[PDB]
Amino acid sequence: GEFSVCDSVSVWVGDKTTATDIKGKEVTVLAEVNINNSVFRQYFFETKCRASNPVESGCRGIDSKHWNSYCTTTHTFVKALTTDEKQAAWRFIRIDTACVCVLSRKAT
Amino acid sequence: GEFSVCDSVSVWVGDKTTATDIKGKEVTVLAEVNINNSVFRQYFFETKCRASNPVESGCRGIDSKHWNSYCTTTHTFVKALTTDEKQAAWRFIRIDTACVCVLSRKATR
Amino acid sequence: GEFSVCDSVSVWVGDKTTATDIKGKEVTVLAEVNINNSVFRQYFFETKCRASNPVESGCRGIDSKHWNSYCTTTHTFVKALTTDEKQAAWRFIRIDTACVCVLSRKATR
Ligand SMILES: [Zn+2]
Ligand SMILES: [Zn+2]
Ligand SMILES: [Zn+2]
Repeated sequence: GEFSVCDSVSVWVGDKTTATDIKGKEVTVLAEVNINNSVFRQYFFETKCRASNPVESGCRGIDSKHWNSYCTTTHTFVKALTTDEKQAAWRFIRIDTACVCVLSRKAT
Repeated sequence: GEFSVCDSVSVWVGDKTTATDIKGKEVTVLAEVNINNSVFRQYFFETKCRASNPVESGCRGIDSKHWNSYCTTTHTFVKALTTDEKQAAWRFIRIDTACVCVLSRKATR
Repeated sequence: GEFSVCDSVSVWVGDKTTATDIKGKEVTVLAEVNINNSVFRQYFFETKCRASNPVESGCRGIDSKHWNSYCTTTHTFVKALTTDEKQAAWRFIRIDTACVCVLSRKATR
């Protein structure tokens, strides 16, 4: 929980129902997964940005004489039991994992 | 079927009188060009945005949830016979060259 | 704070030897130039796309969920001293002047 150029929020979500697979196709996330005749909930640990601009100028801490910046969220891939309505399988879906600052050089 | 994100208008300009050079000074563009014992008339081909908001939200196709946008004219430098009050002199001057889309991030997510 | 839809790169070219003119014909650009007892080299300020797909999706900021897009270079015309093998004449040649984002619709869901 270190002071950063971008403010984030993390939480455990055990009810995700909708998602984007690795191929970028939307899919539905099965609520109960059954392993070896044992059924479990699918959990994800997600981290979102609090705002795209923690501060007026963009990300906090930036040398704003020379850059433009903003906070955005990034992804990791986790296997999940999903369905796209055609075939039910395990796919890798995106899960937001961080809020990083992207930069752009100020145009002079 | 391909749209452009911004719209522009081209135009052959023979009636320019004033300009901003490369150093950033206001300068006047002379009308005819004399040099090597001959007289021409200065023409510049220019292109610029028809409008700033082709669509309501700004540029076309933009993801409006995340972005704010609008069209703007971009410059190129061109050589031209000019005079600051002082003396005639070729200078590179700045002219409208294109119309492009420019993003601005909406403050939240 | 402004971000751009397409990334361009600008430079100065001092060794152009050939180009396509306003009529679309392949011509020769004179390297040097003597006008009113002086000698100079022809310089042209050019702008191009750093890339066609700045971002994965194509242009930056687009709504790829519904659109296809890419970056592309557009041209201008500029007066230059040239030669069509025989004739030494000023002519407007074609130059890269910018990087714009082009659109294509997509039949979605
Ligand atoms: Zn203008
Ligand atoms: Zn202008
Ligand atoms: Zn080109």
